[PDB]
Amino acid sequence: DNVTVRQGESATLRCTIDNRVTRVAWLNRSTILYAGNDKWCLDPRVVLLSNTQTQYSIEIQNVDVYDEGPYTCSVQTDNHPKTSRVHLIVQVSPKIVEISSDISINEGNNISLTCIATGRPEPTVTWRHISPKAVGFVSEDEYLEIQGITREQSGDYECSASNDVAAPVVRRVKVTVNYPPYISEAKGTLQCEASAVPSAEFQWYKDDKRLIEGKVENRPFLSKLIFFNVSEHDYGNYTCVASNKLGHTNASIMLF
Amino acid sequence: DNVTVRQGESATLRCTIDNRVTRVAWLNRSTILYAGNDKWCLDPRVVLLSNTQTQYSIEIQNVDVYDEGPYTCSVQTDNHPKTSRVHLIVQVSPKIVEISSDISINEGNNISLTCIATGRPEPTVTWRHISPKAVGFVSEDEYLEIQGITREQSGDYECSASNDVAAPVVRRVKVTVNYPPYISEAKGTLQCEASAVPSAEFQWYKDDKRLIEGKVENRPFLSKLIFFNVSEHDYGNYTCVASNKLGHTNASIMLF
Ligand SMILES: *[C@@H]1O[C@H](CO)[C@@H](O[C@@H]2O[C@H](CO)[C@@H](O[C@@H]3O[C@H](CO)[C@@H](O)[C@H](O)[C@@H]3O)[C@H](O)[C@H]2NC(C)=O)[C@H](O)[C@H]1NC(C)=O
Ligand SMILES: *[C@@H]1O[C@H](CO)[C@@H](O[C@@H]2O[C@H](CO)[C@@H](O[C@@H]3O[C@H](CO)[C@@H](O)[C@H](O)[C@@H]3O)[C@H](O)[C@H]2NC(C)=O)[C@H](O)[C@H]1NC(C)=O
Ligand SMILES: [Cl-]
Ligand SMILES: [Cl-]
Ligand SMILES: [Cl-]
Ligand SMILES: [Cl-]
Ligand SMILES: [Cl-]
Ligand SMILES: [Cl-]
Ligand SMILES: [Cl-]
Ligand SMILES: [Cl-]
Ligand SMILES: [Cl-]
Ligand SMILES: [Cl-]
Ligand SMILES: [Cl-]
Ligand SMILES: [Cl-]
Ligand SMILES: [Cl-]
Ligand SMILES: [Cl-]
Ligand SMILES: [Cl-]
Ligand SMILES: [Cl-]
Repeated sequence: DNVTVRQGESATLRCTIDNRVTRVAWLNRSTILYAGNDKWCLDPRVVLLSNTQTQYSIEIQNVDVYDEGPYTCSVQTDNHPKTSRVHLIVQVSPKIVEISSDISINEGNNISLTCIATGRPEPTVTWRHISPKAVGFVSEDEYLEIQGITREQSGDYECSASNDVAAPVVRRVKVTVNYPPYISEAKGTLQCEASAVPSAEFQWYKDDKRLIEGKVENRPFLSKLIFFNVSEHDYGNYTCVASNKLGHTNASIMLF
Repeated sequence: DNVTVRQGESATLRCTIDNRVTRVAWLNRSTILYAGNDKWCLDPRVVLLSNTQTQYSIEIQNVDVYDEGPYTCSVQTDNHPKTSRVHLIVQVSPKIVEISSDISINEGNNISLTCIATGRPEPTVTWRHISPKAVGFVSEDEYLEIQGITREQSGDYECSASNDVAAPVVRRVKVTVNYPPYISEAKGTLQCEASAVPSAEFQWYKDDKRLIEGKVENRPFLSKLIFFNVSEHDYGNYTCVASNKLGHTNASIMLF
């Protein structure tokens, strides 16, 4: 009375008959598939497997989703019309179709992500935070909304669509939270270290001079000011400056 | 005067001579490699490439690290002994040999991880936290030590050894920070949700009954108590209990 296949597989529909039966046919909601051994429908996927005195069965190959529905087996038995039906159920692997693109905001702003997934049954969609601190799910919905976002809430967020039709599927969104720089380290060959998003752009100063080379070894988070010791103007109070889209800060360093 | 090869490659040592030269030889710190065309050493890796009036060169195949050192070319020129030397330098890809195994402590305890890496030059070793909040490195040393560890400090820590000899190499340690459960959600079919490390073990109660089935749908972080509505003893004050190695907590839930 129920038969379930996955999209693309073949569905075999069976009907039990006996020696009281004089006519038999399969129908797809008034579209004749088979009347006896005669194929009425033009659907090339539909074939006949058996027509004995006990069983009358067909097969729908390469099953689609439109095929889902009731299929009717009509007979003429003892001059009594009789009807037996089967319900073809079609399943589809879950898939994420449209998911919010990568996003970059400033600390304190809001976000709203959407993960649109399809499948049969309609899939369960959940969001998860890719972070060591995370436990369970951030959202058990097709939506994820965060207000007053903080640096610790940045990182990847993973959508996951599931309906037990074979594998569950995922697809990630990267959330970047921007914030002005702050100094991580500063001491005196001579280096300072700053953390920022976007990455810090470093610039050194001495008595407000920019100190152009020939008259620095930089990283996205670290800047070294290197020079030979015990030399001309070997004075302290160098100022490390970390610049960024959202602001700037600094710290002064001595030598001896 | 200097020649550098990677371990396993071949090192070609050259010497420039002229028509004043009457003798010539290559030596490995008093071990004769070649005297003219005569191979004295038994090392099968050492071959002769040229012996013209202008150049005298050999080749050390499948170079090892013990081979590193000075190699001497002796000659007899104008009856004057002359000596020219070359320094073979051997490089080795960086490798992490021993790294602290995975570790699991309680929130507030200490850890100390060590990453022992080898290579030529002796590699630069750094630690990095695999977390969205991380910027730069946790430690620029072969050691990483954390006291009063917190949940947000858990997760993977990556060692990275580098010396620019081809690829840098990494190898991770997983730090798990245990903490007693706390309730994330509780409301009323009827479910509660708790976060813990190790994962929470759930148990429901009603007027101190344990409510054995036949007389619950559980997850490592979530527990559902399911039953038909509008029925016998359809009362509230169900108590969700989250148990763990390190403690336990609970919360009560109503129905209507
Ligand atoms: C059982 O009967 C139903 C209805 O009598 C059959 O359904 C029809 O199947 C076709 C193809 O499988 C569907 O067609 C297409 O239309 C869409 C636009 O809607 C178009 O984008 C496609 O390219 C294609 O042309 C049609 O919509 C669908 N109709 C209904 C009402 O579901 C079904 O195929 C029959 N089963 C078997 C096994 O023959
Ligand atoms: C240039 O001369 C030096 C020294 O005269 C040669 O060094 C020696 O090389 C051998 C093999 O390359 C080394 O041997 C081994 O000993 C270790 C234990 O230390 C053992 O575990 C190994 O299985 C192997 O038996 C030896 O230690 C090393 N000696 C020194 C002082 O470095 C070098 O090979 C010469 N170069 C060429 C190209 O012939
Ligand atoms: Cl997908
Ligand atoms: Cl922005
Ligand atoms: Cl993960
Ligand atoms: Cl992805
Ligand atoms: Cl960030
Ligand atoms: Cl910091
Ligand atoms: Cl950065
Ligand atoms: Cl910037
Ligand atoms: Cl390695
Ligand atoms: Cl423990
Ligand atoms: Cl990473
Ligand atoms: Cl690893
Ligand atoms: Cl943890
Ligand atoms: Cl929480
Ligand atoms: Cl858990
Ligand atoms: Cl436990």
